[PDB]
Amino acid sequence: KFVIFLDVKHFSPEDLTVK
Repeated sequence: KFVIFLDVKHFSPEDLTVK
């Protein structure tokens, strides 16, 4: 939630970020 657009790197298995 809150924010999930600001991402880095070109390879991150994480996508279910919600905290």
